[PDB]
Amino acid sequence: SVYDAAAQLTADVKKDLRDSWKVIGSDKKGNGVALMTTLFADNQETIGYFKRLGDVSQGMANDKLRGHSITLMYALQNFIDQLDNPDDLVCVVEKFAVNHITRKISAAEFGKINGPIKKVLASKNFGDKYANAWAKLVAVVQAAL
Amino acid sequence: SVYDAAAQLTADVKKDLRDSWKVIGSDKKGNGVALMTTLFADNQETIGYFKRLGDVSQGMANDKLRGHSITLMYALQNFIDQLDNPDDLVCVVEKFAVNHITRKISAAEFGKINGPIKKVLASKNFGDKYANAWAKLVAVVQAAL
Ligand code: HEM
Ligand code: HEM
Ligand SMILES: ClCc1ccccc1
Ligand SMILES: ClCc1ccccc1
Repeated sequence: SVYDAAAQLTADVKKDLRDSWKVIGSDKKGNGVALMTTLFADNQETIGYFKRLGDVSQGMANDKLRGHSITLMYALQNFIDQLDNPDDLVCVVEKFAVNHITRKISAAEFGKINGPIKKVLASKNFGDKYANAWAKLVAVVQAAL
Repeated sequence: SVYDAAAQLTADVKKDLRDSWKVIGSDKKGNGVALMTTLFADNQETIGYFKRLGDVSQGMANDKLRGHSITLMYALQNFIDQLDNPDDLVCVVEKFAVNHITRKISAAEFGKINGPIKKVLASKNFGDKYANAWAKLVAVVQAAL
């Protein structure tokens, strides 16, 4: 279950998540747009899903993409803040899962975000250990998809 | 005009928003659910829109309502963090406006949240001064609906 995937996030994993988020989450606009542009660059097949955002190749200049990207970072802020209470983490994860289920995003497709996360983490010198930690948090969402 | 509405957030208004948010934003789960339960209690005609959440009279005990309420508080956190840059504030406000336009929520009905906000603020010893400041931020969203 989602609870099982969440309840498994250990003290060490939570530490790495919080330490990396302190840095990446400090610039939500910059890193949020970077995450999305990287997703579109490495997984061009996902571009069609974001038709509401217009021309995503516009990057930062695209107000709709910017608004979406900043908001996405607060979804992650939400997750990070709920780490010590699995019950709260689960209910917020399920809420966001619905937002993606309605768009027909499968657990496998959601996992495509791991590549971009790893790259942005590397841009701030956070290695594989950190990418693995984030993959575990992403896996909690996947349990709900 | 969302841009003219954003221009109404003067130095004094921004300060009041930040000062009150420091207190109420410190307990997103508690105050978020309080805001929702108050909305449903004083404006029963809006409950129909929240069909997905199930039995909202259960309050904190309802997992979907709790997840929704916590997330709503991060939408407000987002707005507060964008106060320095009107261009970014506008793009995130328009993003959330779409979430409500799709639910058939008009500017007039969105405005029904002002009552609950004033009541919750009052219970924390924040008077009309603060309620009016928040009404100005809510007005920015209304301009986009
Ligand atoms: C860290 C992972 C991710 C997070 C935290 C996240 C967060 C969000 C948020 C907060 C929204 C707005 C929901 C709404 O207002 O309805 C959104 C929308 C969306 N997401 Fe994600 N997302 C993630 C990964 C993905 C991935 C990998 C895909 C696709 C392969 C995806 C596809 C979508 C689509 C299509 C939308 C709708 C965009 C629109 O039309 O506004 N998401 N996401
Ligand atoms: C401070 C004011 C408000 C804020 C910041 C706010 C924020 C939000 C957020 C973040 C969501 C989730 C969006 C999504 O995932 O699609 C949401 C959903 C929703 N909001 Fe609001 N909202 C506010 C006031 C209102 C009011 C006054 C109404 C109705 C009179 C309203 C009706 C809805 C409805 C029907 C949903 C969909 C719930 C669901 O089915 O999951 N909102 N709101
Ligand atoms: Cl700190 C992990 C991360 C989150 C969002 C974007 C890029 C990296
Ligand atoms: Cl600080 C303005 C506020 C936000 C949420 C609930 C009550 C008041």
